[PDB]
Amino acid sequence: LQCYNCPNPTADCKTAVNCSSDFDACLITKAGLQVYNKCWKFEHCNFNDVTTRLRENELTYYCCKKDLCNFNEQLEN
Ligand SMILES: *[C@@H]1O[C@H](CO)[C@@H](O[C@@H]2O[C@H](CO)[C@@H](O)[C@H](O)[C@H]2NC(C)=O)[C@H](O)[C@H]1NC(C)=O
Repeated sequence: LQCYNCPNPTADCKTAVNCSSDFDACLITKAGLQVYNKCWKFEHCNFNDVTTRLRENELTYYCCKKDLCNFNEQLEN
């Protein structure tokens, strides 16, 4: 399950990379103008398992089951 992972929440990250094991759902969150592109599990794909791990509250999140599915262009702005 490959997934994108940048060192900062920017809206122009085009670097793909394997997210090791422990990941079955790419995650593309967009809390306003910050785009969080990190790998995530499907069991934790809810409106709380992602707002608690990141320690945040206002934000979005779309899980994907395809290698490199988070490329800034799935749920729209
Ligand atoms: C992530 O690791 C995989 C190893 O599985 C690299 O190779 C991919 O292997 C799968 C099948 O297991 C193929 O379907 C992919 O097309 C392969 N990817 C490539 C680029 O050949 C994969 O390349 C690795 N990704 C990165 C960014 O390193």
